Amino acid sequence: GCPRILMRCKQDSDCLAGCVCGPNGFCG
Repeated sequence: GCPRILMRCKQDSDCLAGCVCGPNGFCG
């Protein structure tokens, strides 16, 4: 799902919704 690192962001668009990005270029 959203957290746990395998949706690798610059932008949350990188991810499945109910997810916002930030960290070491990951979501949730």
